[PDB]
Amino acid sequence: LNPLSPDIWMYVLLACLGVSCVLFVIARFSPYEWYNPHPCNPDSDVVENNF
Amino acid sequence: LNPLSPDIWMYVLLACLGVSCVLFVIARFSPYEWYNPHPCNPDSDVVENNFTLLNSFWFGVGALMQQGSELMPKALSTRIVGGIWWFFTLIIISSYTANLAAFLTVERMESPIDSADDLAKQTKIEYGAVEDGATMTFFKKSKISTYDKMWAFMSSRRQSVLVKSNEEGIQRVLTSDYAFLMESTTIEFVTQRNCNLTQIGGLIDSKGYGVGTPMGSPYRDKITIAILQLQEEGKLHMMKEKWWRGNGCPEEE
Amino acid sequence: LIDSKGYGVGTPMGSPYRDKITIAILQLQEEGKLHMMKEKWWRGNGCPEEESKEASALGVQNIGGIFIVLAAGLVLSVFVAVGEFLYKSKKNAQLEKRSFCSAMVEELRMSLKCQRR
Amino acid sequence: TLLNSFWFGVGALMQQGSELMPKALSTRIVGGIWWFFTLIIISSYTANLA
Amino acid sequence: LIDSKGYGVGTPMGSPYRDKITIAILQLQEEGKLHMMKEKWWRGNGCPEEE
Ligand SMILES: CCCCCCCC/C=C\CCCCCCCC(=O)O[C@@H](COC(=O)CCCCCCCCCCCCCCC)COP(=O)([O-])OCC[N+](C)(C)C
Ligand SMILES: CCCCCCCC/C=C\CCCCCCCC(=O)O[C@@H](COC(=O)CCCCCCCCCCCCCCC)COP(=O)([O-])OCC[N+](C)(C)C
Ligand SMILES: CCCCCCCC/C=C\CCCCCCCC(=O)O[C@@H](COC(=O)CCCCCCCCCCCCCCC)COP(=O)([O-])OCC[N+](C)(C)C
Ligand SMILES: CCCCCCCC/C=C\CCCCCCCC(=O)O[C@@H](COC(=O)CCCCCCCCCCCCCCC)COP(=O)([O-])OCC[N+](C)(C)C
Ligand SMILES: CCCCCCCC/C=C\CCCCCCCC(=O)O[C@@H](COC(=O)CCCCCCCCCCCCCCC)COP(=O)([O-])OCC[N+](C)(C)C
Ligand SMILES: *[C@@H]1O[C@H](CO)[C@@H](O[C@@H]2O[C@H](CO)[C@@H](O)[C@H](O)[C@H]2NC(C)=O)[C@H](O)[C@H]1NC(C)=O
Ligand SMILES: O=S1(=O)NCN(C2CC2)c2ccc(F)cc21
Ligand SMILES: O=S1(=O)NCN(C2CC2)c2ccc(F)cc21
Ligand SMILES: O=S1(=O)NCN(C2CC2)c2ccc(F)cc21
Ligand SMILES: C=C(C)[C@H]1CN[C@H](C(=O)O)[C@H]1CC(=O)O
Ligand SMILES: *[C@@H]1O[C@H](CO)[C@@H](O)[C@H](O)[C@H]1NC(C)=O
Repeated sequence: LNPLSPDIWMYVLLACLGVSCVLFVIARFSPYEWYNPHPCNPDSDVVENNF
Repeated sequence: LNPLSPDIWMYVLLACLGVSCVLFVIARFSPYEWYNPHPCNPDSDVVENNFTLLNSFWFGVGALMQQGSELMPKALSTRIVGGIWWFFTLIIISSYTANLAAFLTVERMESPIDSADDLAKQTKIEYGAVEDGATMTFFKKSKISTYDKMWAFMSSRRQSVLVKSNEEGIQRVLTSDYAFLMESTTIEFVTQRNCNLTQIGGLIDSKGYGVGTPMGSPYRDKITIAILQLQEEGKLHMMKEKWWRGNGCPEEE
Repeated sequence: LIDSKGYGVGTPMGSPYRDKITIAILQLQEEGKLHMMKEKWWRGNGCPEEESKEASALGVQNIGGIFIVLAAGLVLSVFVAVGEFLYKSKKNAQLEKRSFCSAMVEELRMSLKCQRR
Repeated sequence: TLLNSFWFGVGALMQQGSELMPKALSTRIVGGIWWFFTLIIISSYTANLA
Repeated sequence: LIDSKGYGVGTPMGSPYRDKITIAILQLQEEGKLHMMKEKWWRGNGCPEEE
C-alpha cells in the first residue's frame, strides 16, 4: 500500500465514485443508451437502460 | 516458482478453493442471483443460477489467471466477493512480476576478494607464497602499508601459509581456502590447464626474466642483442603461444 | 558524541619533552602519518551485511495483508448476504404477512440444489 | 471448430478476451493450464524487457 | 599490443652510469615509486561517458 501516497489512494477512490456517478448521469440523458431489449421484439415501444 | 515463498503458493491455492466455495454458498443463498433467461415468456418461471460448484471454481481460476471468465455476479452479495477477489489477484500478480525481475538479473557471482587490499582485510582467507622466492622478498621489503598488512599475516605463520613450490601452492588453493601469490606468466598457464582457477587482481608490480650471467661476464651484451633480434622477428611470441597454449575454458559468464 | 576530548601523551609536571612531542605530533599530522596509522589499525573486516542482495522471496511477512483484506471482504459479504434475505421477505410482505412463513420457503428452495422451479 | 479453437489459444496468449469460453471440465483444464502458461511467459518476458 | 619493448635510459657505449641506473631503476620499482609517478601523470579525467 506504500507505492502510492495515502492521498493518491483516496483520490483514486473519489474517482471511482466520480466517474461511475457521471457515467450514470450521462446514461440518463444520452438518447442512444435507451436500447431495445428482447432481441427479436417487434417494437412494442418498450426500451430500457443497462446503467 | 521462486518469487513467492512455497507457503504463499499454497495460500493462493487455499484461497482459490476458499473463495470459490464461499461464492457458491452465497450465490445459492442470495435471492437476487436467480434470473429467468426466457425473453419470450418472462413469467414462465425459468429462474436459474449459473453458479454451480464447477462454475464457482472457474470464476476463481479465471480471475486469478487475469484472462477473465464469462461469469459475472449480479447479486450484490456475490458482487463484493467478485470485487474483492479481483483486488487479491491484482496484488498477487503484481507482486509476482515485480519480484521476478529480481530473480533473473542480479550478477554472475561476486568474489570475496577482488584485489590485494581486499585480501589483506579478509583474514578468513589465509594466503602465502613460495618461501624461497622473489614474491616473498617483495612483501618483506615493502612498506606501502597494504603489503605491511600482508607480510604481517604471513610472517606470523610462516609454517602455515608459506609453501615450498608453485605446485604445493596450487594444491592448497584447490583443496584448502587459500590465495596463493604467483607470477603472472604461470597464472596464465594454470588457468588454461585447469578451468576452475582464476586471477583475482591486476598486477602487483612489474618484473621480467633474463638470462643471468656472472658479474662482468662478456655475454651480457651478446645475449641482450640476440634477445632483441628474437623479439623484432617475432620469435618470442611464437614460442610463448606454442607452450602457453589455448586449451580452452568458458568465456567469463 | 556526548563530549569531545583527546589523547595526550602524558609527561610529568615540568618535563622538557612536553613541547618536543607537542611539535612532533603536529609534524606527523601535517605530513599525514597520523592518518596512515589510524587507517591501518582501525581498518579490518568492514561489515558487508547492510547492503542488499539476491534474495527475499515474498513470504507472509512481505505480502501478508491481502489475506486479511480478503477475509474482511468475505465476512462483510456474508453480512450483506443475510441483508438481502431480509429485504426479499420485506418485498414478500405484501403477499403473505411479512415474515417467517414466507421466509422459510426461501430457506428451503435454495437447498433443493437446482430444482429451480 | 478448428478455427474457433485456435482463436482461443491466440486470444489467451495475448491476454485478451474471446467470445467463446470452455464448458465441459475436460476442456476447462486445457483452458486453465493454457492460462497459467501464458501468465508465466509474459511475466518472464516483461521482467527482462527493461 | 603488436609487440613489446620498453623505455631505456640511453648511455653512450661504455658508460659507467649504465649499471648505476640499472640498479637504480630497480630500486624505484621494488619500492613502488615508478607506479606512483605513472598514476600521477597518466591519471586525469577518466572517461565517464560509457556507463
Ligand atoms: C467535472 C465533472 C465531474 C467529475 C468528477 C470526478 C473527477 C475527479 C477530478 C479530480 C479529483 C481531484 C483532483 C486532484 C488534483 C490533481 C492536480 C494536482 O495534484 O497537481 C498539482 C496541483 O496544481 C495544479 O496543477 C493546478 C492546475 C489547475 C489547472 C486546471 C485543472 C482542471 C483541468 C480540467 C480542464 C477542463 C476544460 C477542458 C475541456 C476539454 C499539485 O501541486 P504540487 O504538489 O506542488 O506539484 C507541482 C505541480 N507543478 C509542477 C505543475 C507546479
Ligand atoms: C467467512 C469468510 C472468511 C474468509 C474465508 C476465505 C478462505 C481463505 C482465507 C484465508 C486463507 C489464508 C489465511 C489468512 C492468514 C494467513 C497468514 C497466517 O496464518 O500466518 C500469520 C498469522 O496471521 C495473523 O495472525 C494475522 C491476524 C489476521 C487473521 C484473520 C483476520 C480476518 C478477520 C478480521 C477482519 C474482520 C473485519 C470485518 C469486516 C470489516 C503469521 O503471522 P505474521 O505476523 O503475519 O508473520 C510474520 C513473520 N515473522 C514473525 C517472521 C515476522
Ligand atoms: C474501489 C471502490 C471503493 C470501495 C469502498 C471501500 C474502500 C475503503 C476501504 C478501506 C479504507 C481504508 C482507511 C483506513 C481505515 C481502516 C484501516 C485499518 O484500521 O486497518 C486495520 C484493520 O484493517 C483491515 O484489516 C481491513 C479493513 C478493510 C477491508 C475490507 C474492505 C471492504 C471492501 C469490500 C466492500 C466495499 C464497500 C462498498 C461495496 C459494499 C488494521 O488491523 P489488522 O490488519 O487486523 O492488524 C494488523 C495485522 N497484524 C496483526 C499482523 C500486524
Ligand atoms: C454494512 C452493511 C451490513 C449489512 C446490512 C444489510 C445490507 C444493506 C445493503 C443493501 C440492502 C439489501 C437490499 C437492497 C435491494 C436489492 C435490489 C437492488 O439492488 O436494486 C436493483 C439494482 O439497481 C439499482 O437501481 C440499485 C440502486 C442503488 C443501490 C446500489 C448503490 C451502488 C453503490 C455501491 C456501494 C454499496 C451499496 C450499499 C447499499 C445501497 C436490482 O433490483 P432487482 O431485484 O434486480 O429488480 C429489477 C427488475 N429486473 C429483475 C427485471 C431487472
Ligand atoms: C502468481 C500466479 C498465481 C497462479 C496460481 C498459483 C498456482 C500454484 C502453482 C504452484 C504451487 C506448487 C509449487 C510450490 C512452489 C515451491 C517450489 C516447488 O515446490 O517446486 C517443486 C516441483 O513442483 C513443481 O514445480 C510443480 C508445481 C505445479 C505447477 C503449477 C500448476 C499450475 C496449475 C494452474 C491452476 C489452474 C488450472 C486449472 C486446473 C488444472 C520442487 O521444487 P523446485 O524448485 O521446482 O526444484 C526441482 C526442479 N529441478 C528440476 C530444477 C531440480
Ligand atoms: C563449490 O563449493 C564448494 C564449497 O563451497 C567448494 O568445493 C569444496 O570446497 C571446500 C572448501 O570448504 C574444500 O575443502 C573441498 O575440497 C572442495 N571440494 C572439492 C571436490 O574439491 C568449491 O567452491 C566448489 N566446488 C566445485 C566447483 O567442485
Ligand atoms: O625489472 S625491469 O628491468 N625494470 C622494471 N620494469 C618496468 C618498470 C616496470 C621492467 C619491465 C619489464 C621487464 F621485462 C623488466 C623490467
Ligand atoms: O580536551 S581538549 O584538549 N580540549 C577540548 N577540546 C575541544 C572542545 C572540544 C578538544 C577537542 C579535540 C581534542 F583532540 C582535544 C580536546
Ligand atoms: O625490449 S626489451 O628489453 N626485450 C624484449 N622484452 C620482452 C620480450 C617482451 C621487453 C619487455 C618489456 C620491456 F620493458 C622491455 C623489453
Ligand atoms: C618457481 C619459483 C619459486 C620462482 C619463479 N620465479 C621466482 C624467482 O625465480 O625468483 C619464483 C616465484 C615465486 O616466488 O612465486
Ligand atoms: C575443477 O574442479 C572440479 C571439481 O573439483 C573438477 O570438475 C575439475 O577438477 C575442475 N574443473 C574443470 C572444468 O576442469
